[PDB]
Amino acid sequence: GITGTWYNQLGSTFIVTAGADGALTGTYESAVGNAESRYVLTGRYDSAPATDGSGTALGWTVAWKNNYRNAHSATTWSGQYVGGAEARINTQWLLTSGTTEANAWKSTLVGHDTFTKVKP
Amino acid sequence: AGITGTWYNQLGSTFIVTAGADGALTGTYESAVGNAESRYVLTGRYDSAPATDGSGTALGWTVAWKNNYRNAHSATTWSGQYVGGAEARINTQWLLTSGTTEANAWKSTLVGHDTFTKV
Amino acid sequence: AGITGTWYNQLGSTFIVTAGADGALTGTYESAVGNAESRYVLTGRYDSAPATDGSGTALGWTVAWKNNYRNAHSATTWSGQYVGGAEARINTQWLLTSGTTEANAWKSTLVGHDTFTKV
Amino acid sequence: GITGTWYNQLGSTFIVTAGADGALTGTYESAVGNAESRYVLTGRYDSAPATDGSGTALGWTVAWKNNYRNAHSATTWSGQYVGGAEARINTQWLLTSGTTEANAWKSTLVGHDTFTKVKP
Ligand SMILES: COC(=O)c1ccc(-c2cccc(-c3ccc(C(=O)OC)cc3)c2NNC(=O)CCCC[C@@H]2SC[C@@H]3NC(=O)N[C@@H]32)cc1
Ligand SMILES: COC(=O)c1ccc(-c2cccc(-c3ccc(C(=O)OC)cc3)c2NNC(=O)CCCC[C@@H]2SC[C@@H]3NC(=O)N[C@@H]32)cc1
Repeated sequence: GITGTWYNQLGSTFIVTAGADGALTGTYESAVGNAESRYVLTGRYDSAPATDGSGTALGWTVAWKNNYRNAHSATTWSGQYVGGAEARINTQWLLTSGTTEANAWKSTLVGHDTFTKVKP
Repeated sequence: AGITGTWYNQLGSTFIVTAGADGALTGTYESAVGNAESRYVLTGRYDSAPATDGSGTALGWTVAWKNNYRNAHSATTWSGQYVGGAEARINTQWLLTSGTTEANAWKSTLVGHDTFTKV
Repeated sequence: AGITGTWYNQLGSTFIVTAGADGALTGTYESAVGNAESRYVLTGRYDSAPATDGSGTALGWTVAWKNNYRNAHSATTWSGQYVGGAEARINTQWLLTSGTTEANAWKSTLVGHDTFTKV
Repeated sequence: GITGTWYNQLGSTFIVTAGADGALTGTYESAVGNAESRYVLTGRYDSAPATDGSGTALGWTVAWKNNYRNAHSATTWSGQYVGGAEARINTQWLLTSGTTEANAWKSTLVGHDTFTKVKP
């Protein structure tokens, strides 16, 4: 299932609980792995996916503020979970920083992360 | 107080949100487009201690397009910033991912942009 | 004739383009923002036999941000559609990738949207 | 170098010439590999990249019309070339279809392709 501990290709750790009715809740950490590296996340997933072999759509957000650091920015990941022997979450993400209006054109980075349950 | 309220976008969609002191966003979304009807749950996060220079407040939220009436097997995330003042706005870009087979994964994700106006 | 001409976007940038019968786009771009000065070469492609229903004409182009004056070690692609008529527009989304090291590759690419008006 | 024959994870083939002053020109084909699968591409690249170990920025466009088929759509790839023993082009792409104004919200797909010179 979705619930568990996931790792992406940057060594970030994504610890998530999937609620019965579609909630995602947990913590997202950089590869450093200490308290300063950890941030709250919340999101949603399709809690009744199709039964035709399709993945399970989901998304979540981290705002990059914790008790140690604030980068004045937020990332959202949008993607799908694929179960089976080597479960995976395949995502694309948007990382928006707070900017002036003049700098808004360079406010948003885009990328892609793939998560598995294999600890590096 | 700034983020909390009712917002409409350029497509006529409805975003009702409460911003909590801990950085939480919670509310409901009604889409003007696509395989959707009635309200959907949303959840997200925002920077609860934004810069006090002249920059926006970063935020994001997710809707999974399942409620008690319909299920589109998909989810949208909006990533953007809130700009306060007399004419408050939230400027976003979004990613809408559908659950797909592996063979269709290459075309799972739509991208676009929405601007919300506070009402 | 429709696409061919001079276009400005919401940031004040200048897009001069010729659309060839074979689907080619060729021209020059002047950016209002970023590490850029004077004109840059652009090249792209468009659908030279678009639908004749009420839909836009798909197109895209690239600028590498190197000319004889400056080099930002980056390139933007715009992907979008042309809508003709008395008030012609090109509505685009864009990706701006910088050359990076491997360690910085995760933050190589900006995304946004530009609307162009024909003048 | 960039000039040569590349393949992505979908088995598409990207045959490109990189001109001295920044032009990219060539053909892009689906995994089917026949005439009907092939389309013209043009783009640009940084013809004087940094010398600090950074990749080479580039982009290109395909409009999905040839003498056989027309999908009324265009893809742009934006990314970077990384040289060395296993050269790679890492990209993100935007695929826009011509739509009515009412359907413009669902006009644009986003994804990512990685290219190598290894023929599947
Ligand atoms: C007023 O002060 C500031 O404005 C300020 C202060 C400190 C730092 C800072 C300094 C060093 C490192 C980070 C950092 C780097 C990476 C990660 C990370 O990947 O966490 C998962 C977290 C923090 C720093 N913060 N940067 C962030 O919080 C943004 C992290 C974005 C990570 C992105 S999300 C998409 C992609 N997927 C990942 O797993 N990671 C990347 C930035 C800004
Ligand atoms: C009036 O008629 C129409 O509107 C019409 C007619 C036929 C078809 C059609 C039918 C079957 C297959 C294709 C097709 C599929 C894939 C590829 C391909 O990947 O080529 C590289 C090309 C064509 C078909 N066309 N589709 C396209 O040309 C779009 C291909 C988009 C491929 C994307 S670019 C990003 C990503 N990276 C790749 O390498 N491939 C994918 C679509 C529309």
